[PDB]
Amino acid sequence: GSLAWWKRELFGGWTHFEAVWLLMFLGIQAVVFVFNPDSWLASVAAVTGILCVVFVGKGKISNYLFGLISVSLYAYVSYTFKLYGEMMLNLLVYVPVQFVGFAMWRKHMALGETAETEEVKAKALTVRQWLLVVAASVVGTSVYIEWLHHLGSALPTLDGVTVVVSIVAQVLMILRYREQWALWIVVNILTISLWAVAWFKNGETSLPLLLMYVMYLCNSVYGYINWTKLVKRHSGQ
Amino acid sequence: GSLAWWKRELFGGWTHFEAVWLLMFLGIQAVVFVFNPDSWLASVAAVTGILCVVFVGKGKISNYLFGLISVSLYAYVSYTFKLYGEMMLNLLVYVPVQFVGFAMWRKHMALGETAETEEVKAKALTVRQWLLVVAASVVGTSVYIEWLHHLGSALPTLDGVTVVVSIVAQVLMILRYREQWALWIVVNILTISLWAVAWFKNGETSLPLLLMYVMYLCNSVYGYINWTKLVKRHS
Amino acid sequence: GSLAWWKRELFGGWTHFEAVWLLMFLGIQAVVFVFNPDSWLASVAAVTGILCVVFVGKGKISNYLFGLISVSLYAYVSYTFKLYGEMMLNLLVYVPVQFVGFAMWRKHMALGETAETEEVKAKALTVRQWLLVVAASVVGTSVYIEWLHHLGSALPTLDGVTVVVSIVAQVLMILRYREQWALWIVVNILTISLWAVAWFKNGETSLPLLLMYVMYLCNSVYGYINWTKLVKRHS
Ligand SMILES: CCCCCCCCO[C@@H]1O[C@H](CO)[C@@H](O)[C@H](O)[C@H]1O
Ligand SMILES: CCCCCCCCO[C@@H]1O[C@H](CO)[C@@H](O)[C@H](O)[C@H]1O
Ligand SMILES: CCCCCCCCO[C@@H]1O[C@H](CO)[C@@H](O)[C@H](O)[C@H]1O
Ligand SMILES: CCCCCCCCO[C@@H]1O[C@H](CO)[C@@H](O)[C@H](O)[C@H]1O
Ligand SMILES: NC(=O)c1ccc[n+]([C@@H]2O[C@H](CO)[C@@H](O)[C@H]2O)c1
Ligand SMILES: NC(=O)c1ccc[n+]([C@@H]2O[C@H](CO)[C@@H](O)[C@H]2O)c1
Ligand SMILES: NC(=O)c1ccc[n+]([C@@H]2O[C@H](CO)[C@@H](O)[C@H]2O)c1
Repeated sequence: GSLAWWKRELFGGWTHFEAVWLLMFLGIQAVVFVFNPDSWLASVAAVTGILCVVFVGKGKISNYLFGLISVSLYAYVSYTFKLYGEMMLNLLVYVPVQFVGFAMWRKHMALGETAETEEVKAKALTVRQWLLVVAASVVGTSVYIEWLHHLGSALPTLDGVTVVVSIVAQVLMILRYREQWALWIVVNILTISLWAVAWFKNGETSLPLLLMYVMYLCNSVYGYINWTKLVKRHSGQ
Repeated sequence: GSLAWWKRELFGGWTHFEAVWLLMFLGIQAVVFVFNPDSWLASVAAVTGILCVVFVGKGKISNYLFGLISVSLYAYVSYTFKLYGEMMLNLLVYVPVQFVGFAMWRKHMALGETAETEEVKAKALTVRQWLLVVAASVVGTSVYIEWLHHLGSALPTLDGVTVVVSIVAQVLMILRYREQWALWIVVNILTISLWAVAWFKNGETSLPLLLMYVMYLCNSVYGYINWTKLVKRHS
Repeated sequence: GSLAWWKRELFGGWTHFEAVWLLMFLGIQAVVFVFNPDSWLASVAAVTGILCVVFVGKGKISNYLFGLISVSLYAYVSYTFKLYGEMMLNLLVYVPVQFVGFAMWRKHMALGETAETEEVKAKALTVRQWLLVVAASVVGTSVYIEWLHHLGSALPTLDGVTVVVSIVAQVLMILRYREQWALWIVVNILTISLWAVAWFKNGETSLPLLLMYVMYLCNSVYGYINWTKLVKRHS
């Protein structure tokens, strides 16, 4: 709510290193758009979105507002490019979940060593707990094939794979589990390919968002690292 | 062969991390198959094989069975995709090698930290030796070019280079040298490229084996890391 | 300089790791060359240039002559493959800078822990400063869109960004800032997109320079790390 609050969330408790990379990420994004003012949409979709995931990596709650903008726009822009896997995913799943996420995260916040901001309390699945979730996804793959037969189905397999994985990832994330980042690393190497092949069928893609997914991949390694530090801050000792 | 053994070898002394990844790798391989049951053959070549390399990372000697399955199936699958460089690599090189490797590793297994299972004893090349190993690889390339002049060759360079690099890594790996992992990281980047071209000449590549190799690269870093730990543990 | 001094410069104060990845970076380049004596030009461009950037990484000064050879041959070669953003960047901007650079670094050398070689004294920007430098990059982009407008521009958006970013990185290098390597990590990822599209239009690319930029990416990460050590040694 508070501007004083907004000041904390946005500027509070970044390391130098986190600051450098975020600023450079917005820079490359600014510089790509000061070349292509025409696709202003996808460039907004990157800037809000780079901020979304960098904030998740930090465990900041105000990621969700950014996410809400970002996934919506992206949903449109991924349609205008005939990436149908990404379009139904962002619109139907990510857009409601932004609020759902804000709900359940909101309940589980905490200070962090500078106390200049609030970080979510991160949890760690066990191997057993994990082996279930992996199976869950393979089960619900057959369920994502049954569904979506309706209206026929026009999902190439790979456009398809990146979609199960993305839902499972999103689900661990709202649930505050560190293992989400292992999944995010796979959804990011996959979506980069999606926008890279899209540049051949038909011979086209959008640079702000293909570039966005490269910055996503980097950050998703940061996320895994930082979320580990986070899981310890709230554990056995 | 002991059953109690295969229990240790297969499930013993994994970190939460290694576990969390090796499972997520197999899951993604599975989700891929629940989409295209059509070529299980490749999906199996991927599943057996992720395990191969994940097990070499660990210094686990049972890596060799998984490899034997993996490389043979792989040799076939790359043959159906006109990657004739790779199919001959697996067939003439890797398939006999699982055996030679198993031979030499077995004499140099050690306990490892939890005593829950055993690891190969890793060694480190020196800068001198490594320079020599690398020098060999260029000298040895003119030999791989003279050979294969015979029986003809549309040896595209990319396919060709990765075949030389792969042979040298394999030799170091059987010989239990850490530095294989450096070479592995490069053969993985090269081979990701082979399957990335295979879908322009022409239009069709295998997904499980494209994915397999992305995962191979991830793991080849863990490999490097983990073998440095192995070198410390055993001298 | 002396023959005693050149022994220190080229062989002085390498970690076993840096040494292994260096000799191998050169090995893999040599091999792509034993396959295609066809254009050694790109190969010499690759070899010096790997040496250039590993040398920048180590904070060594004779990176500069290597850079000089590298950026020339390359600037030419990036012309013969019709990559015009890259050719103008290397010739007009880099060849001057190799000189400016040697001038400036020369003032700020220091020894470093083994007392073998001379490392440059690394500094770091603050977040405040970093904010300017990035915002500067944004202004200077529309200002480089003015400049280029005269006599037209066959500048794809991609090529255009990678020239902006590459200059800003090179300004940071000459001024001796650790933060250069974040930029380089982006230009190296961008320049592999460039030589990847160059393959498609028109149906052509050079392996030694596509490899070299993959080896650049690896080394640009090592760069960031070692320059962090390097800032710490010098307050
Ligand atoms: C969208 C806003 C995020 C961009 C990066 C902002 C980084 C602010 O950096 C700030 O610098 C100060 C040190 O001088 C520290 O006290 C703060 O903890 C730190 O957050
Ligand atoms: C081919 C075998 C694939 C499965 C490997 C992951 C299985 C988990 O592995 C095991 O989990 C236990 C958790 O209590 C640990 O105590 C064991 O040391 C560990 O090896
Ligand atoms: C991209 C590949 C990542 C490899 C990083 C693994 C760490 C290997 O680095 C190792 O560090 C040791 C001391 O710590 C040294 O004794 C070894 O010479 C060196 O190879
Ligand atoms: C670019 C010219 C050669 C590449 C670097 C060669 C690496 C040599 O590295 C050297 O190896 C010796 C180990 O015996 C050490 O004594 C030296 O301190 C070390 O710097
Ligand atoms: N790196 C990622 O893909 C990532 C990481 C953390 C959270 N998310 C969420 O997914 C969507 C973007 O892909 C957003 O809704 C994020 O909240 C993505
Ligand atoms: N990551 C790799 O590419 C890798 C790692 C370790 C061993 N290998 C060998 O290649 C075959 C597996 O496909 C086997 O022979 C491995 O010994 C490859
Ligand atoms: N890895 C890089 O991109 C890098 C790092 C440090 C310096 N440089 C300079 O760019 C050119 C190399 O192609 C040379 O001028 C380098 O000095 C590049």
